[PDB]
Order: sequence, then C-alpha cells, then structure tokens
Amino acid sequence: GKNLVYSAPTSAGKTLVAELLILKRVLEMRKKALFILPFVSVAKEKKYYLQSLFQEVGIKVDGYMGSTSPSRHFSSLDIAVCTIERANGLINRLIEENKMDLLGMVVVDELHMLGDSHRGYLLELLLTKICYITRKSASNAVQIVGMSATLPNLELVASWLNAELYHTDFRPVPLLESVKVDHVVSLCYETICDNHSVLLFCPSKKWCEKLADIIAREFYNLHEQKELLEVMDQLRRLPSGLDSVLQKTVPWGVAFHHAGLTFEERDIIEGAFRQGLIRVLAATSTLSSGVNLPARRVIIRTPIFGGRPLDILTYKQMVGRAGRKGVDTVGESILICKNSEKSKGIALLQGSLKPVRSCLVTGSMIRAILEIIVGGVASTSQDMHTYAACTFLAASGAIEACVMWLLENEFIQSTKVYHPTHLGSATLSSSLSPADTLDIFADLQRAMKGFVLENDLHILYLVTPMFEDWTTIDWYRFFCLWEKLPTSMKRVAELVGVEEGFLARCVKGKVVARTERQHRQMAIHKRFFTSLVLLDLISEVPLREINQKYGCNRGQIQSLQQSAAVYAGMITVFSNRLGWHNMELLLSQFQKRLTFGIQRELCDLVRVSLLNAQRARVLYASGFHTVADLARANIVEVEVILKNNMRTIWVTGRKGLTEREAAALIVEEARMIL
Amino acid sequence: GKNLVYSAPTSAGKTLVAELLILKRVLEMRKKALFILPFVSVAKEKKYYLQSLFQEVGIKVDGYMGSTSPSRHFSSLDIAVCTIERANGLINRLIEENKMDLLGMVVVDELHMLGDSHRGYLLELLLTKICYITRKSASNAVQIVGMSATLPNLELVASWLNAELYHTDFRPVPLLESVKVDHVVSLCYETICDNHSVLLFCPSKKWCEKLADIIAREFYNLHEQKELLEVMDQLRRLPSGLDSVLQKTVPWGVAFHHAGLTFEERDIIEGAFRQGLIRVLAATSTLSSGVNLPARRVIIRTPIFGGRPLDILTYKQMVGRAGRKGVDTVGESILICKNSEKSKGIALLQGSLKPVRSCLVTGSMIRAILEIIVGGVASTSQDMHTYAACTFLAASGAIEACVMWLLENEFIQSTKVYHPTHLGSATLSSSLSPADTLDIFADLQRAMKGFVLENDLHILYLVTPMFEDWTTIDWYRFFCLWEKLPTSMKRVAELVGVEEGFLARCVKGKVVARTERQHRQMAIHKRFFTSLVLLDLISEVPLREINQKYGCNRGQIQSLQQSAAVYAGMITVFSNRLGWHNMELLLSQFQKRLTFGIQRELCDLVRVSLLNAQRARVLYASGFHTVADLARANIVEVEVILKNNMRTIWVTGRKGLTEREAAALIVEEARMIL
Ligand SMILES: COc1cnc(C(F)F)cc1-c1cc(C#CC2(O)CCOCC2)ccc1C(=O)Nc1nnc(C#CC2CC2)s1
Ligand SMILES: COc1cnc(C(F)F)cc1-c1cc(C#CC2(O)CCOCC2)ccc1C(=O)Nc1nnc(C#CC2CC2)s1
Repeated sequence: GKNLVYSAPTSAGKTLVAELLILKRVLEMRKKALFILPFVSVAKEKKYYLQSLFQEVGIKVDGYMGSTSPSRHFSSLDIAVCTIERANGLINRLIEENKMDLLGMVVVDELHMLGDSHRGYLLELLLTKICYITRKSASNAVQIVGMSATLPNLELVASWLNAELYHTDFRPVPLLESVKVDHVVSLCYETICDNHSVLLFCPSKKWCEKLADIIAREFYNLHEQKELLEVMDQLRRLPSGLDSVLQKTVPWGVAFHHAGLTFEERDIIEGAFRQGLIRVLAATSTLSSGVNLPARRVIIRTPIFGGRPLDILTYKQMVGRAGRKGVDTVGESILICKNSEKSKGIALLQGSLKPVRSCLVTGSMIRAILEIIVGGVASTSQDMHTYAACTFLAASGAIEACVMWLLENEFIQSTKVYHPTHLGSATLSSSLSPADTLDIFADLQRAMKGFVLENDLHILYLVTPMFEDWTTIDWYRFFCLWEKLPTSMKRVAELVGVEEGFLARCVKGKVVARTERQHRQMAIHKRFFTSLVLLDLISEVPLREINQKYGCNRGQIQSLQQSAAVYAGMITVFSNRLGWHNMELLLSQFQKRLTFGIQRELCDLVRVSLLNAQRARVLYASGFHTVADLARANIVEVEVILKNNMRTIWVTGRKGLTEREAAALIVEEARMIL
Repeated sequence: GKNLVYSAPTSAGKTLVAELLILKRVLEMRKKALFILPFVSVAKEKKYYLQSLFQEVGIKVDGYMGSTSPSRHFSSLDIAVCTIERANGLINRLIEENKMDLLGMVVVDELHMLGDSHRGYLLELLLTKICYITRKSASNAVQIVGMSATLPNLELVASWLNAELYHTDFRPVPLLESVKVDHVVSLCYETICDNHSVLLFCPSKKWCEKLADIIAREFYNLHEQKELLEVMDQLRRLPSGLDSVLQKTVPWGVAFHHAGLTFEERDIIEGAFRQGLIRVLAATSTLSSGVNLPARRVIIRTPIFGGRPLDILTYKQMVGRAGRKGVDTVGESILICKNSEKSKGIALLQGSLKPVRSCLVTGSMIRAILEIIVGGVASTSQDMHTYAACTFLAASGAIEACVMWLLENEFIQSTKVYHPTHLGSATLSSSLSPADTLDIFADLQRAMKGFVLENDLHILYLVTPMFEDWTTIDWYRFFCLWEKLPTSMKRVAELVGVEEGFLARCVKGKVVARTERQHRQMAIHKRFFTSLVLLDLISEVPLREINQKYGCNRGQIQSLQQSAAVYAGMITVFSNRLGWHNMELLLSQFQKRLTFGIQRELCDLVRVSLLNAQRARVLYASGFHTVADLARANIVEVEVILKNNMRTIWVTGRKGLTEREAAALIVEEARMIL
C-alpha cells in the first residue's frame, strides 16, 4: 500500500496491473476504491468491464460519471468508476462527512491529463487532498495508482505522490511509423484486400463525412452482409433515425464517426468496427482519446488540425491505436504529407510529448483553498502552506491573494482561524467553481423574488450551463422563434434579461463585439436560446425537429443535454445547502428529465436502466406507468409492445440482445428495483 | 338490502343496528361500506370504536375525515368512516373512476342535518347520486341506513330514499319534567352529595369559564385525588400548556369545555368526565352535537343563546345527554328561566323540532349539476330532470339557470349533450364549490406569473381559506406586524393585493363598510393576516406565542389549521387536475405541514400516528430523522428520550397508555409502516 505510478504504451494490457491491485485491495482491506477516468465514454466502458469481471466475487461496481450516479448508497459500493470532476466531488463529500477512511485506493488512469487541460487541475487537487489527508493522519491508508503514456517527468509525478516508478515501452504489436509523400485507389484496394480494418483521422467533421462518402463511392464503383444489415437496422430504429450519408456509406464496410453523431450512433459504429463489420472508419480527433478501438492501419489526414499543427499527445494517442493484440502481427500509422506540410510532419514523427504543467488569483487556486478551508482540513495559514507544499506545483505566495478573495466575497469568515459562512459550504458541496458561484447566487436569488411557474422555461434558464459554446447560434432563426414565442415564455424572457433590441441588433448587424466585461448581456441571450432548446428537449420533441427549429445538430443537442443535467444536479445541491427549499424542490425533478429528455410522467418509468426515453414512452402509452407495474407483466406482452432473433435495439454496454430477451430483462430489472 | 331509515333517541344504542348491518353486509357481499358522521370529532370516535370492534374479524376501518386520509388505498379498506363532505368527495371520485359498484352500503348517522345547515346539502346530493345510480342501473345494489332524532317527516325521508321506516321513543333512563320549589348553591350541593356528574350548557365562552370559576370557588370554600392529579399532569405537558383558570378549576372536580380550548384539552376534559373524574363540566353549544358524553343531570343556563332563543334541535340534543345507560335510573335536564324568559322556556320545553328542509341559481344546485354532468351520469337535459326528481326537494326549473351558469363560466361545454372542459373536471375532483373555483382559478393563474419563492408566505396565501370568519382581526396589532414585516414578506403582500392605505384606514378608522361587491379587497387583507398566522403556525412557533402576537386563541388557531390543511389538499388536487405541475409540486408538502404544524424535516417523522409536532421534534432533535430510523431503535432509548407507570402523554383514541409502553408502540407502528 505504498502508492504506485507506472507508465506504458496503450494496447499492451497496461490496465491489468491496476485491476489486480484493486482486486487485492478491495478483497483484503474491504475498503472502497475509486477509479478515475478522464471521459464519460471510457468511464462507462471501464465500469461495464469491471462489473463483468467482478460480478462473480461479490464486488459492487457503479460509477459517478456524466449526469448519472449510482442508484445505491456509496456505502454499498465496492468500486466507484468516476470521472475526474465527479471523483473530486466524491472526495470533497467524503472529507465533509468525515468518512475519508472508507477509501482504500484511488486508481487514476491517463495521468498525463494532469498537465495542460481544463480538467487536469481537478485531478491535481484531488490527489493533493489525498496526500495531505494521508500524511496528516496515518502505511496502508490510501494507495494511489497512476497510468499514462511516455511521460518526460514521470519520476517527478512519482516523487510528488511518493510512489514507485515503472516505465516500459513494450507493445505486443510493435508499431511501425512511416511517413510517405496516383496510387491512392491501388493503396486502398491492397489495404482492404488484406482483410484488415482501417482508421482514418480527419480534422473537420464535414471533411470526415465527405471522405467517408468518397471511400464508400469508390468501393461501390470497384464492386458479412447479414451482420452489416443487422447494424443498419440497429441504426435505423433510433430517436434521430438514420443519416442519409451514413445510410449510403455503411453497407459498404465504410463509415464515419464524429461529435455530430449521437452517443448511440457512435456506440453502434464503434461496436461494428470492433467486430470487424466496418472495415474503414473515418473518425475525428475526439475518438483519439476515446474508447479502446484498435485498428490494423491508422491514417492521419493532415497535421493541420483546426488551423494549427496536430498536438503531439493527440498524435501519440492516435498512433497508439495501430495494432491488434492477439490477431495482428504488426501495426502501421501513415501520416500523409505535402510539400509545405513535410516539415510539420517530420517534426511530429520525432519528439515525445511536452512536460506536464500544473495550471496553478487563478480560479484553480481559489477552488483548492475553498476546498481545504470548507472541508475543515486547513483552517489556519500555518498548515495551509503545508497543503501548498503538497501540491504538484510545489513539487515541480498566491494563497494570501486567494484567501483574501474568499473573504472579500464572503466565501469564508476569519476569526487566526478561517471558516465558511453559508456560501462556502454551499459552494463546496455543489462542486461549483467559486468564480461562477457568485453569479449563480445572484441569479437564483433574483429568480425567487419573481419566479414564473406557468411553464418549465424559468426553471430551465437557471439550470442552463453557459460555460462553453456548444453551438454557433443562428440569430435570424432565434429572432423568428422569439417573435413566434407565447406570452408565458416572453414573460420569463423579459424577467431574465432578454431584450428585443439586442436580438434585433444581432439579426441584421454583425455579432456585437463583447469587448467589455459588462457585456455579459450577450451571455443572457445565448443562455435563453439554450434554455429554449432544453425546453424543447424535455418536452420530448424529436432531435431532428430541434435541429431544424434551432440549427443545432443532434450531437450538440445531446452534449447540451448532459451538461444541463449535470448543472441541474449541481444547482439542486447548491440550493439544498443554501436552505432554499422551494428552489430545490422545483429543481429536483429537472436533473432526470434533462438526463433522459423525458416528461414528468416517464421519470419513474426510466429508473429501469434498460429503458430509453423512446422505450419509456411506448411502454407508458401502453399502460405501464410505473416500475412496479412493469414488474407485474409477462415477457410476451412487453415483447409484442416493443415489436410494435434479430438484434435491433441498442443499449449501452449490451450483449447479444434482441427484442425477445430485451423484454425479459426489462421485467427482471424491474423486479430487482423493487 | 332494501335500504333503511330509522330514528330513535340518542343514548338508546341507535347505532347498534347500523353496526350489525354493516358487519353483515361487509361479511356477506365483501363490499366496502361508508359510515358518514357529521363532525370530525364524532367521526374519529366512531372510527376508533369500529376499529376496536372489528379488528378481530379482519375488517380494515380507516376514515376520510378532517384533513386526514387513510395511509392505504381505498381498495384495501373494508369500512370508511368519513365525514359528510369527504364522503361526498369519495362518492364523486368513485363515480369518476367508474367503480361505484365497489360500494356495498352507505350508513348515514344524524340524518336530521339534511335540513337547515351549510353541510346538509352535501348529504342530500350524496344520497341523490347513490339512489340515481341505483335506479339507472339495477333495487338492491347499495344499502342506505339512517339515524336521527324525532323527525316530523321521517316517513317523507324514507319515501325519498325508498327505504323502510322505524320510529321509536325508547330510552332506558326516562327523562322527567316537573316544576318544583339564587337557589343554585343548594342544588349543586345536593346533586354532588349523591355522587353524580353534572353538565352545564352556557351561551358563551367567557361566561362558561366564569361559571366554572365560581363553582370551583364555592366547592373550595365549602371544604379521586390520584386520578385528578393524573389528569392535571396530562393537561400540563401540552403544546399550549395549562390554562391559568383550568388549573385552579380542575382540582375541585369542576372544569369547562369550549371551542377556545385545543382539541387535545377538549379530549382530556371529555375523557376525565366520562370516567367520573370531573363531576361538573360547563360546556357550550358545540358539545351538544359532539361526542357521546352522558351526564346524570344537565342544566341550561338560559334559552337566550347568542341573542336568540335556543334552537329546538339543539335543545333536544342537549337534553338527550341526561341519563347514563347501565348505572343510572332516571335523568333530569333543568332549564332555569326568569320572569321575562319564562315564556321562551315553556315554549322550548314543548314542541318537537321543525320539519327538515332541502336547502336547494343556488350554489347547491350548481354543484349538483356539475357533479352529475362531469361524473358522466347525466349528460343530456332529458335525464337531468330525472335526477331532479330523485332529489329530496322533489320528493318534498332551476336546472336551466344552473346549466347556463356552468356554460357561461366554461365549466361545461354543450354539443344536445354536455361535457366538462378542464375546469369542470378539475372543479369536481378537488371538491371545490364551483362558485369559489372561479376566484381560485384567477388567483392561482396570477400567482404562476410572479411567484415569490423566498419564503412560504406566497404558497400559504394560496391555501388560506376565507370561507368563514375564524377570528375577529385586531387591526392595530396587524398594522404593527405589517410595520415590522421583512421585505421578502412585504413583496408577496404587495403581489397579492395588500395595501398600506387600507390597513391605515382600518387601524384608526372604524372597520370599513363592505357594502359593495367590489370590496372583496377587504377579504384580501383578512386572508393575508390569516396567511401570516399560518406561516407562524408551520414555522413551529408555540400556540401561546401566536395568540399573543395575533390575538387569536389556540382553539381558533387549530380550527384555522385544519381548514387550511383541507383547503391545501383541495387546491393541490385542483392544480394536479388542471395540469399545473409546478404549483402542485409546491403545494403538495403544505397539506401535511399544516395538518401537524411542523417543518419540512418532520414531515416524514410524523407518519407515525403516535407522534405529535412536539414529539416529532423531540425525537428528531435527538437524531431520529426518519420513520425507518425510528423503527431501528431500542424501546428504552425512545423511553428515556421522551422522559426528558404514570399516564402523562395524550394521544387520540388512547387507552391506559403510559410513557413506558408509549415508546413501545412508536417503534411497533414504525415497523408496521415499513
Ligand atoms: C453536487 O455535484 C453534483 C451533483 N449532481 C451531479 C449529477 F447529477 F450530474 C453531478 C455533480 C458534480 C458535477 C461536477 C462537474 C462538472 C462540469 O465539468 C460539468 C458541468 O458544469 C460544471 C463543470 C463535479 C462534481 C460533482 C459532484 O459533486 N459529484 C458527486 N455526486 N455524489 C457524490 C458523493 C458522495 C458521498 C460518498 C461520499 S460526489
Ligand atoms: C380533493 O379533495 C380533498 C383533498 N384532500 C383532502 C385532505 F387532504 F384534507 C380533503 C379533500 C376534500 C375536502 C372537502 C371539504 C371541505 C370544506 O367543508 C372544508 C374546507 O374548505 C372547503 C369546504 C370535501 C371533499 C374532499 C375530498 O375530495 N375527499 C376525498 N379524498 N379521497 C377521496 C377518494 C377516493 C377513491 C376511493 C375512490 S375523496
């Protein structure tokens, strides 16, 4: 239990040691074990893998990722496969409840994210809290395991965590990088004829789509069917339907994969590629850091990604997907280059990834100081400097500035001992950034004075996150929708701050320059557009109808859905801790409605993990209005309902599931819930 | 199963035949059975009696009375002991759900209330619906039983109900009357010497307390202790404490009973009297129609009750309490008179009660027409006249006026067939009078545009009933409280319509004359005062603090509490049916908080019938925050918690309950709830 930090190339079973360590620790010490993954998709995949691997040893695995949380108390859990942000929140709650001793280990995957990133600083704060608590209160307290690619300063990380060091460059399928600069058709024919898959990485979504289209066209001109038809049918019966370009590309063993698709379409395509049904997959940079999707040959369109040379870490994790362990002998990663791009390509071929920074006046430092002070682990400046010493920044005088910032804004109170007042405790529990918590407090307080209960829009405006630009707003369509809005929605629009003058300015004149800090008035109108999108979402309108009405594709709609669900949960916890009972009561429902995009009636019916928003409606419209009512039903009835040996329905982390046993599992899990 | 209507003097076991019939029908047909009582106190007493009687025969008895409702679905019930209005609502819901065939019989007690009364018309419409649905679809489907005093037109009632007729004047303790030679002291001395109790009836509250005072003083000057001390201690530990006058009146076997007291104090006094602990009880007119409280000698202070001769029905039910069946030989009811009051006294001594009216443009007819049309039992004018014929008024052309009234106000839609739109269905389900439902709709709709969620005052203003004058508002104190009000409450005050000008007018100038219909603005300020009282009630402040702060006594506070609880439940059902999900969500909690006068935290902890608002807090402050937590606890722990072989705590329908075994039932019923 002396911690550990090791690195190794992916596609070499590098997580096996971690799984072994969690198994041994959980079985011996009978203590919990977090498993921090960077992204929600890989987190879900790991959660399902661990569930399958440990279901036979009486180990409960259920993670805190995305907008979801385990249906059972954390006490019952044995392994929690959470994400970075939600793992930080979990550790904050454990510290708050003075039950940190339940934790036995914190396994962190993809530790290289500690460096430059908007979520790495959360990992740094999490690990710093682990180290500080472990050292202040002691051999076998809390083990930390790390993972990453080749890290230039991996030994620095091990020293910071006071852990071992193991670095090895060994992969069963030795990769053969080769840059080369007619013959394209011959190359495609000879690559496909070898009975191996190909993974292309293109910079643009549109260019990925078009390149997949031309490859499918060339395969058609130069020209298993049953399994490909099965995949096509699976794609057909989805809420977003089937994409026409994807329709004409899929049945030729060619497809595309980008953030524009929906999570279900991406999952279907990834599964088809994994089984070999899809031979060529044109993905984007997002898939590079996504699920484990090995390919015999990887190809990179151009090092220019988004008007800039491709990142070295991104390129490394792209080439890491070249080679199948068990069935393939060697792997190839081609990077086509041009006369002008030859220098950039040669630069990318050589050189390892850059060293890991710390990303620590800065909001990260304000957050860390708030976490320690509110958690009751560093109340005096004498020891807070010790926490600073524990940070990765130290191991590689802003505290006084940050502590004043918290006293200036009434996050903490001085007495020289420091304490939180109400917003310090409510800000930490909600896992909201202290910078945005002031605006959230001001907006929620203003809402409770004049709330509009006519519709769901005023509640949506308060749970709409504007921390990132999910889509480029088409202001002409927004103005048309505005002039077509009801009076009930226009009341909330005027209440929040939306003005027809600004909309008119944007409709014809160019987007107003937000050169001044007082011009958060632009954020209000973007937030109202987003809240209208969310209202259409939770009103259970189809994704395509939203896309036509608003211009946001289905992938962006789903991303906004997840962001709004997480933000609604966070705001609900904030209101609960602040003692706003009516606001919390109104916001409590919206987290699940936004997670699934359903109506109030289906909220109870979606507690069954095996029930989409569309599958909840067809069962609800039939007459099953409750999970208990589901438990009392024959399998044949639900099967005929779903209809109105072929694997046609898709569910996350599925198996050889068709509509026959899908009905069987719906009732079986309904019984389990009761 | 041919219905029945019988009459007999009270104290003659008139309910024995009804109990026999309900037992027979429930055991044979295995169908439900309603037991309609006029008042909540007598309804509770009858519910407990039926529970004790039929627990051993596997018959579940649970009543819909007051602000309470059974914790189990009506399907599981075997007998429902409901009140007139809640039985009417129950039958309306059964008609709406097309399950009136579930009933087996409807036993009605105190049928004479059908005449002049504000609640008899509900009984009339209830029985009219029963007999109409019986005749339309077959006459042995739902047996009806009746009870009353000597009705001059009992045969007419039986003919209306097409039922049998039995009228007997039999009482084992015959009542005597003879004038024989302030001549009250010797009367009291000789009545108390022979070891008998006395029940005095007085026309007011203050004079009742004063007469109790003088009687106790005389007994003290002219002179079981353990049981009286037990009663005194029971009165001691109550939320309202012990009355400064009752404290010195009780030890001498003398007490008083009026609406000013709390329900618990009235229950304690009644129980003490029934056991013989209290030898003299000065009650008021309310006790006349209350629980069964026999007394050897009844006395009536004066026929003038509230500036008018005592009612004949009221006098008959007063003298009905003269004579104990089983221990007494004869009973007497003295009516002291004066030279001027001799004529009124002799007039009231002779003569039976007046004939029963029907109390049917009138709001009762609008309600009946709405009930039949919305229930789907009379949708065409051809049959609605059949319903009119089925009424008691017919058996002893306004429909067209009422039907237009409902169409004018959009309660129903004509097509010639009639249907409800949304307010017709929402008005019937909520059991709200259609006359007040328009104001309720207008007020709720206005609230959902500018709701104030800072506090509970805006929710309270919408669940505050102003159907009766519960107290005389002291406007100087109200203006002072207004001056000291926070800004958050003043915001809702201005939103609802409260004005400083009107309060200033009332503070100094005489009460403004509401001679015009547009002066419902006076009702707004009374409603706001009542809503402030309710806010302090649900904030869990003591009754005495509210009385000092507002001037309303504890009895009036409790009456307003029950009225507001019932109205909150009704408004919640109204909002649910109208599709106002946020309003319903906000109003859902408040019914229980008003029923018990507790905070949000104790709502789950009061699900145990053996937990007051003070006992919920005492257990809650200790650490029991849930019924499940209460179940998992040793009896001795809860016993010591309550303490911080003597019966000192009081619960409704109690037995020889001591604190030692009181904690035993708290955990026992806590387990039963789970
Ligand atoms: C209160 O916080 C949440 C509530 N609810 C949800 C859920 F409903 F979605 C998610 C969160 C959450 C969101 C982010 C975030 C984030 C962004 O990156 C994206 C969205 O916008 C802001 C930035 C980070 C952390 C949390 C969080 O606290 N998680 C936890 N839940 N239980 C816990 C426990 C426990 C006891 C065992 C000890 S810890
Ligand atoms: C929806 O109506 C209520 C809701 N909730 C409460 C409770 F919470 F208090 C009480 C009522 C209620 C109040 C009055 C009244 C009255 C006033 O005299 C006093 C207050 O102000 C207006 C006049 C009259 C009737 C009802 C009522 O419908 N009862 C029922 N409940 N379940 C039922 C069923 C069923 C299925 C088996 C078939 S039927």
